[PDB]
Amino acid sequence: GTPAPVRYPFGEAVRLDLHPTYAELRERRTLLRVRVPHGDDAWLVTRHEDVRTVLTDPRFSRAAAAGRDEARLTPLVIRTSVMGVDPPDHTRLRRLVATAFSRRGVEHLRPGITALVRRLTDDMVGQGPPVDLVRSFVTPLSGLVICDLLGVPYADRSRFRHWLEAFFSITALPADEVAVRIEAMYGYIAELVALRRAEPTEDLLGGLVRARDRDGSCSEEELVDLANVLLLAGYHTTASQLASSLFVLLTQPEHAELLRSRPELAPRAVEELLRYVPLIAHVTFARYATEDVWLGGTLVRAGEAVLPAVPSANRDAEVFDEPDRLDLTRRHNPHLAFGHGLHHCLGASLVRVQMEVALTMLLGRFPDLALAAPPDEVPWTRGMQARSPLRLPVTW
Ligand code: HEM
Ligand SMILES: CN[C@@H](Cc1ccccc1)C(=O)N[C@H](CO)Cc1c[nH]c2ccccc12
Repeated sequence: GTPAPVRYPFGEAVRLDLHPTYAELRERRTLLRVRVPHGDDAWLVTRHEDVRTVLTDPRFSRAAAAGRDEARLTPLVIRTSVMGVDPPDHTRLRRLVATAFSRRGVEHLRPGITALVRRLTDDMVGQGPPVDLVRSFVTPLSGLVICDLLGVPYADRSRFRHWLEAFFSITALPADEVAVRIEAMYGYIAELVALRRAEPTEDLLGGLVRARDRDGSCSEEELVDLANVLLLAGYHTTASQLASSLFVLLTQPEHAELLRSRPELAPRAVEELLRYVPLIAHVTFARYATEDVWLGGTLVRAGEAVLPAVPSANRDAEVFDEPDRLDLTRRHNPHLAFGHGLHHCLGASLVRVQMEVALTMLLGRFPDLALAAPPDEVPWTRGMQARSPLRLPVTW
């Protein structure tokens, strides 16, 4: 007899604020049996120590969820490519993109990103306040970076960024509208992969089709999934953390000017903005136990699902000194904004480089940068999986 399931999500995720139950649950050292919009009931994992465990312990599988009605907040189960398989499939698939995303491999992109940010703030200079930082800086920057690396025509952004938001939708779209766009995009990706047989390219997608076509290293659906997720995670998720990180600094401007006055702080400010800012609206993808695991006062049984509350982990007072204060100068930062262990975020370095350069130049070229509106009147996405302001008007 397991306890009565509580309704999760606890409520809408509002701006960057965290529901109070997360902190109560950490203090309790128990998991919470929850009942979610779709799929299985789960245990919600809130403590940094335990989200570490569920995210990478081998007794918690992420392929298991494919044989189940997966505990989730979206009406349709999303196909997560390398995010939804175990070894040996995860090792096979991740090997194909490991080096292009490495620290050394991403650093060779630093010129181009920097040239792209200069150009992006060149226009702002000429055009003058007010500016929506989202439409004029954040979306181009993460949109062009990922589209150049991956070979996806950024001229096509008018079409596919309609569909992109069907993968992120909790309550913003009906289940039939969700399924319609999801195939619209797979068709689009599947067509891109076709042209790369006709006419190979020198981008990351061009080599993935070579890898299937002459090494037989993946399935055609695994190739389309890997390609989808790499565009999903770079277009929207990168933009939302940067948008969100911009909204923080501009509402706590003594940190902006601290980072302004000390640019050598940039790698620290980037790690802290990944931790402080709750990008994940509620939880990350669920894991099913494959044998019996005891944690959070619970003997979680084989076949039962856990939901890792990454943003709660990152406020854990037993890991982070003063966890709900923004300390850009924090030196050691074992956060989980990029997950933990086996599925640790492939694009970790590309997000660091983008952020580092973007904050550094935005704050450098515009020493007067301030919001052009009351922070409470900045609008935020409603009913989506990643939290982001929809508009960031600034003046200088
Ligand atoms: C601010 C931007 C981003 C954030 C906050 C973020 C966050 C995360 C998190 C938390 C996970 C682990 C999920 C889990 O274990 O439940 C993850 C995994 C992953 N991320 Fe990201 N991500 C970002 C950008 C990107 C980009 C730009 C790419 C690639 C272009 C990317 C590709 C991936 C992939 C492929 C995985 C799965 C890795 C694996 O299964 O081995 N992400 N990310
Ligand atoms: C419970 N997934 C949520 C929360 C989340 C989890 C991880 C990162 C960001 C956000 C989500 O927004 N997932 C989004 C929308 O489904 C897509 C996504 C983000 N990172 C991915 C990595 C691989 C495949 C898909 C994604």
